[PDB]
Amino acid sequence: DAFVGTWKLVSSENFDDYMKELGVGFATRKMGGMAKPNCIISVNGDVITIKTESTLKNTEISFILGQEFDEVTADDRKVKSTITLDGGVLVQVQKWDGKSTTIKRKREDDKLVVECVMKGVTCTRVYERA
Ligand SMILES: CSc1cnc(SCc2n[nH]c3cccc(OCc4ccccc4)c23)nc1O
Repeated sequence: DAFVGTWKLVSSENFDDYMKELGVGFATRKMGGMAKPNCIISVNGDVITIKTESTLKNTEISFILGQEFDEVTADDRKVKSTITLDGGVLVQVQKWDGKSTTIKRKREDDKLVVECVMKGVTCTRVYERA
């Protein structure tokens, strides 16, 4: 849809602080901070697929809006995820151990803007079309 495409990371703010707030250890934060991922978003009927690709790590999720699914995150958390579309924004919540984090993906001008929140920490990652 508005989101379908191949997106390349072009800026990031506060991603280390966000990872730290999630309890990610140094080695994984180091590799994650240095990563320059592509994000490939596709849709087929009810099912949306989001691939995140980088030199040192690839991940993928596929989901139906509103239907909770199990996910293993890049930092190896075992979470329950739900994604919904609200006002043109894909809103993802991950829940694990009584905690939650939100990841909001929006389209703004030429950008795919991703806002990641854990407690008081807010990270913004910006992608542009490949
Ligand atoms: C949600 S938004 C988002 C998510 N992940 C990435 S790159 C992940 C990655 N690529 N290579 C990597 C190599 C090592 C570690 C990585 O991640 C760690 C991480 C990701 C997320 C939460 C906590 C820890 C990576 N870009 C984004 O924009």
